[PDB]
Amino acid sequence: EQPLEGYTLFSHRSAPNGFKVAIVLSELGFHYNTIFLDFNLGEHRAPEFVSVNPNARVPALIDHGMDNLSIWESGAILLHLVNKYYKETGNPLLWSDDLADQSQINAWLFFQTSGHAPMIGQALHFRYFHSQKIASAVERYTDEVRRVYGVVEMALAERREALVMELDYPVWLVGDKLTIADLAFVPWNNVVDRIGINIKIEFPEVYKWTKHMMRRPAVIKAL
Amino acid sequence: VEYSRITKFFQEQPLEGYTLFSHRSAPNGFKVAIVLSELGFHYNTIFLDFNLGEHRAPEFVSVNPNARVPALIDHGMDNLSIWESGAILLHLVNKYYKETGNPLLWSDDLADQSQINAWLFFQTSGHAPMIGQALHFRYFHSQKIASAVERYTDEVRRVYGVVEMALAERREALVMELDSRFFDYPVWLVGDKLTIADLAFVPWNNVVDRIGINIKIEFPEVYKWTKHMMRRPAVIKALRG
Ligand SMILES: N[C@@H](CCC(=O)N[C@@H](CS)C(=O)NCC(=O)O)C(=O)O
Repeated sequence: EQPLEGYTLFSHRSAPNGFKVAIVLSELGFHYNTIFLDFNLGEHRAPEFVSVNPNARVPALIDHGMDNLSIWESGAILLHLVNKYYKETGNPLLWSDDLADQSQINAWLFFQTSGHAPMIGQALHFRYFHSQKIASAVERYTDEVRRVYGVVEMALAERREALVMELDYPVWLVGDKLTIADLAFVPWNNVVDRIGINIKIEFPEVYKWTKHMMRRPAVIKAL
Repeated sequence: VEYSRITKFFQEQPLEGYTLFSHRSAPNGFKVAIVLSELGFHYNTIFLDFNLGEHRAPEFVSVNPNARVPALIDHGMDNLSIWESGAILLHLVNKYYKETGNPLLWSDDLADQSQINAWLFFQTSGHAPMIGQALHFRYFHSQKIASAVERYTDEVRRVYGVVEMALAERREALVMELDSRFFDYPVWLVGDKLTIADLAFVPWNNVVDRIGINIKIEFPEVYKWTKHMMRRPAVIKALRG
């Protein structure tokens, strides 16, 4: 009894990557169900779900309208959603119709899913869940996460500079418009204080940037 | 620190073509070269000397903020600059497609592009990073942490199991599709054709021995999969160049 249209999102109550898909889905006006799996009971490893996501992790998204197509990596899901919306509307919302812009959005998106999220996750593990407490390991990742934020900080700082040379405004990573590249960081920005990173104090531009995204109803509507 | 050489480059950039900033010991650097080669895109490679801090060159950091390799400059597109191996592959297959109409190593169907993307993000997010951490604690950390090594080594084997399970399922599909003597026919991750999804793993598959993983014995399907790709000329030329 699978739906004819719409979407179903598998996630976790604590998953920042799961929230990343919820935000995009709501921002694009797509209709969706949300099934939160309970890891403790190994629902993310049960056959029926590995059939959906071979990697057995959330998020995962079933595009009912597309014959129950399963897209499983959070980054792949975003690319699917913005591609789907552009194709249906002709409007590259949170995306771009220009190939050069697309390459940039993807650059920041891969940077986020591959160099920002994993590092924050390793920082969280060694600090709260490792079988042993090792500071060198915790420091390795908190340091790397700070380097990453320094990268986005420097980027936004230059977008700011450019804007100012154009005599209080929001600045974005690509094409001076909100995109999945910017939204990909939101769920994680909101949790790094758990590893001792105070964005407000340490990364001013990132603080503004993230403040602008948290004030969006579509980002609140699902958080 | 001396990057005068890198600064000179950004003063005189070719009309068109591609310049690739890589490093001889960077698997993702070669992932790009492979695809670049498979698509017939002519490119020159500059191996950044991190020891000399060339990656700190203002002209390089401008083109690529994360100051890490690989990074590709598309001189034909006003010297556009893509800085993530995953974003570089997508740019290449897309550019190739609109220029020829033949989605080589790609797909023209949205559903297939999504499946390819899944495996691509997976390799860049769950594959490469975990192998990186495994190598780090095994050989480069300031101290020895056995548990940290076991953790990432366990994860690298887990992610390989996923690819193995996936390739095994594709195998059975093709077997019970005309039948066995078809136990060594080439199998691919999506659409029964080689795509950037399969190619993304090869440079790294050759590195996992350093962390004690033996693909040929522990992951048979992954082994056949790697060998088929390894015998392609474009591949050989890339890993060799
Ligand atoms: N690269 C993946 C990461 C997926 C991921 O880390 N999922 C977590 C959510 S916190 C999960 O399922 N954790 C359960 C587990 O590790 O057992 C993506 O962005 O989709």
